[PDB]
Amino acid sequence: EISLNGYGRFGLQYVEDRGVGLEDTIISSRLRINIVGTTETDQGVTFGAKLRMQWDDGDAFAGTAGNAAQFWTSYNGVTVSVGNVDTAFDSVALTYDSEMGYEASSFGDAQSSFFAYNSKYDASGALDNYNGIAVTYSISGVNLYLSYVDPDQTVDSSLVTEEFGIAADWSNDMISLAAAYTTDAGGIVDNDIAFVGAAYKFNDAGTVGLNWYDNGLSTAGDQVTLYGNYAFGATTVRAYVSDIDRAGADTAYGIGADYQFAEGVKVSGSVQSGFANETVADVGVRFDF
Amino acid sequence: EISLNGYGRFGLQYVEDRGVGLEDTIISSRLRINIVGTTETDQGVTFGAKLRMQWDDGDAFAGTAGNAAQFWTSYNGVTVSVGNVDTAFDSVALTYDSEMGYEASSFGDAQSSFFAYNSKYDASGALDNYNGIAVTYSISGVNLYLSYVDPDQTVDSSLVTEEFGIAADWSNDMISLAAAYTTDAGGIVDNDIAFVGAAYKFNDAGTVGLNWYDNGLSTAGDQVTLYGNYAFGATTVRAYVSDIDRAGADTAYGIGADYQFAEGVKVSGSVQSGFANETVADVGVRFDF
Amino acid sequence: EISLNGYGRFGLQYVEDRGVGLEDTIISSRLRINIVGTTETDQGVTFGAKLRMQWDDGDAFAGTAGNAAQFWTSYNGVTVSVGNVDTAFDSVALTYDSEMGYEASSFGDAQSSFFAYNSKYDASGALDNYNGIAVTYSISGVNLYLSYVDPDQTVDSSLVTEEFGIAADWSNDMISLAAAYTTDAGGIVDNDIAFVGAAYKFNDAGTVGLNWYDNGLSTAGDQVTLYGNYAFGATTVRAYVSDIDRAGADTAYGIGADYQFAEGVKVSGSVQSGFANETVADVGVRFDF
Ligand SMILES: CCCCCCCCOCCOCCOCCOCCO
Ligand SMILES: CCCCCCCCOCCOCCOCCOCCO
Ligand SMILES: CCCCCCCCOCCOCCOCCOCCO
Ligand SMILES: CCCCCCCCOCCOCCOCCOCCO
Ligand SMILES: CCCCCCCCOCCOCCOCCOCCO
Ligand SMILES: CCCCCCCCOCCOCCOCCOCCO
Ligand SMILES: CCCCCCCCOCCOCCOCCOCCO
Ligand SMILES: CCCCCCCCOCCOCCOCCOCCO
Ligand SMILES: CCCCCCCCOCCOCCOCCOCCO
Repeated sequence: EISLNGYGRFGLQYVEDRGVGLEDTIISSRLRINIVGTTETDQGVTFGAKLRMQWDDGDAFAGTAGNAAQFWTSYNGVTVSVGNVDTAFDSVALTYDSEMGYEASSFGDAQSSFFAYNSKYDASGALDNYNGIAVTYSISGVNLYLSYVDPDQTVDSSLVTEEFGIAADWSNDMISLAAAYTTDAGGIVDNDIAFVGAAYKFNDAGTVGLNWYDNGLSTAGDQVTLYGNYAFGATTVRAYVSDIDRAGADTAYGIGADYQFAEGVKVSGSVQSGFANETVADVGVRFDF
Repeated sequence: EISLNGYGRFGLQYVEDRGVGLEDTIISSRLRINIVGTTETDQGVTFGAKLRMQWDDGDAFAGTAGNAAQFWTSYNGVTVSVGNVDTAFDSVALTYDSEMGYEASSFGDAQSSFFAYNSKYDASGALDNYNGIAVTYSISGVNLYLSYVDPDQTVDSSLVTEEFGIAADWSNDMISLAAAYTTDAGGIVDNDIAFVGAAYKFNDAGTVGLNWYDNGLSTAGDQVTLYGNYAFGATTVRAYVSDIDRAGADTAYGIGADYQFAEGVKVSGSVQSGFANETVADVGVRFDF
Repeated sequence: EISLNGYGRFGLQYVEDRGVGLEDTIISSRLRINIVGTTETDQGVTFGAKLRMQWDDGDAFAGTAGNAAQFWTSYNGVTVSVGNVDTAFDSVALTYDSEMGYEASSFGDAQSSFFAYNSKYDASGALDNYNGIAVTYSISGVNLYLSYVDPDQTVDSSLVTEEFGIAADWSNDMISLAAAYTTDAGGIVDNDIAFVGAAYKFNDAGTVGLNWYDNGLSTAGDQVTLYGNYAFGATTVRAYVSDIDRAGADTAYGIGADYQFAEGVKVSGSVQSGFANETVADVGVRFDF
């Protein structure tokens, strides 16, 4: 069986003083299509493969291609994936919950380098022999993630730096905890990164959270992001403040709102301020199909 | 929801004295697949996105890729589209009705340069930051089209030439009228083009029409195309004559026929003669799926 | 109507002493998706077109694109195809039946050069104007195949070498016979190749066969492959020995097994030895969807 799903999004993206001769505001858009092939068996083992075709405004050649494949096998809550896998640091819960706006961005997200599912081809040839193995296990409330990525599997191992990551999250109705650790993240020796986050659903409508990161070899240093959101019916308000160790850096912050127009149609906007005082704003829609 | 539709066509394409060392007759074919994602809402607003994958004989690398995305929002007969949009000059009725043969060609089509939906990627990088906005409105019988195309939206506007076009067509059971105007067509300063056409369904089986064009900065100058067609059951006969202002140019003309083999299967052929006395002929099939 | 089908496969691929600085064992995988558009008519003539998107580990740019189109028309058991066609030498029965392992490989396959359906684009530009015509006819038990491939249809014919091939196979419940002949195979002048094969289903569970090849201008010279397989329920055991004329060459051989895990899920493995004493082994799964 083969199924297609995806989303489209478009709106205005503003970055103050974007560049000399450049327009500060542009119409940023993305079309994403996922192609998923699945083979179910009566033994209870499911096999699957997926390909992604994603286009973003500004893409080279004004064209769209597929990325590298991901394959998996699931059985009893355990899933083993091979190829262009999802990594533990990128998969844990809470880590991206400060994001806002129609482009789901946040200066409060981790400021480190690490491997993650690649949505597109890479013209540089860097990903040509990139191959990962991932294992996930959902043990009611608790989720375990494990990933190993070999940036070039054809070359003798001792010559390449592989990334290994572990992550776990747990949640009940009002408290959520998450942690992750990755060594040689992004295939960079000694770029060991860590994450610890907690959230409290202090209501049926609101949640506040705190994420802490060890950004490894990043110039940002350690980071702390405090975020929260509150739902007033169909509209959700979001905000966050983030601080990094980098000497002289500013406190990043953002405020935004989401509006659930209909099932699968979300209108969002935000105004944010970065660590180097960058001012960014956006307003657009995302529709799922 | 995601739906796929498209067509395939193949046949013989002949151009007399095509070139030294070249074959005059080749097997020309095209495969077109449209991928459309739609999100309907109970509020009556529909959202959609589309991608096209088209291959034509002779395409570089013997491969097929997708083009740049188009997004739209429809509500009450009004549709607003963004990205790789359909333009007013290319969308009005009547303007392409002289076309014949399985490749739907005609020297009687406008001999000017203007932007239109891009079916494929562009290796030159010219379309990388190309973005348009289009608005259409169907007011029973009357159709309004509006388009604005910015060839490079990231660059300061005063530095780039944007194309703006307006078009309208109206029709009852036997008369049709259409007009269009585009300034800086194709992003070429002062390349202002215009179209005025009328058709008369002098029967249930036949129609004759007259299209007039102001080809802007084209060497063709003004143009007049007289065309007509008549249906004898499943077979339709077509013909046209076209004249351009260019000094020394010949009168272009063509004769062809269509045969509706079955629903979605059309066999067509034509023999045409161009403004520079080019002789072209074709015979093939188009099947829709 | 448009339908998608395909398969995914992954496993371990081992080649002893693969290269200096290289890993002998890698995780080799492939994702194949076929897009087929069909137009059925009440006259009993079916039209179709197909595109393939295939990705294999190691592919350049870590991306996936479509290949060149194939079109066809079927009526009363006769099918005429145009474009990226399947060729007679590659389509006859028996010729690939010695293949084993999850990657369906065999040193016993013909060691010659010939054209065949192209699953992917070609960055070299060699396939840009490649066009073939194929005709097949199924006359109960007997299958006829005919193919003509013009490597560059735009260039004067006398300047290019076209490939022409004929093939036929016949089978009843226990005996199968197949033969094929192709002149200027692969567009190489005088590279005339031939195949003759026979198989005997000496049981409901086992079959033994013998394939003989004239490899044309290949250094292999004539070749003989003796193969057989036997099914013990869900597991099938396979083996083959192959000999080529090339002076000093070793006898190639392989042993492998298939395990039908469920409908559409096959686990396979093999250990093989080549003509130059290459030792290869593999173990993986193929799942169809
Ligand atoms: C300097 C900006 C130049 C481009 C024109 C700006 C006005 C564009 O909006 C109109 C068309 O729709 C496309 C953009 O999406 C904007 C609105 O937000 C999405 C729906 O709320
Ligand atoms: C195999 C799937 C098709 C993907 C291949 C596209 C390869 C294009 O690059 C070829 C070399 O030229 C370099 C292009 O510049 C960078 C393009 O990518 C960047 C923006 O998305
Ligand atoms: C010329 C700039 C155009 C692009 C950016 C527009 C940016 C402004 O929108 C910001 C929205 O976020 C504001 C806060 O939301 C709080 C709650 O009230 C809204 C309830 O739906
Ligand atoms: C100089 C031409 C060289 C190629 C061979 C010419 C004969 C080809 O037609 C046979 C195969 O079908 C493919 C082409 O479509 C032609 C017929 O028109 C379509 C159906 O009416
Ligand atoms: C990103 C989607 C894949 C589209 C990218 C293909 C890019 C190929 O070009 C890379 C640079 O090389 C130049 C090729 O020559 C022109 C090819 O296009 C012309 C015929 O259709
Ligand atoms: C060697 C050249 C091969 C490719 C071109 C073939 C061109 C000839 O076909 C032209 C058909 O148009 C003729 C006029 O149609 C008029 C009506 O009668 C047909 C009714 O179905
Ligand atoms: C030197 C090899 C380096 C990579 C790790 C080897 C172990 C890999 O197998 C585990 C993950 O699944 C992916 C590979 O498929 C192998 C098993 O065969 C398929 C199912 O029987
Ligand atoms: C038009 C469909 C997209 C296919 C075009 C990809 C063209 C990429 O090549 C552009 C020129 O650069 C040469 C690349 O090196 C070889 C890539 O292919 C080999 C491995 O599969
Ligand atoms: C380190 C090498 C890893 C990759 C290669 C593994 C190769 C070994 O597997 C070979 C299997 O073929 C053996 C013969 O099968 C005979 C029948 O018994 C099996 C019944 O299901």
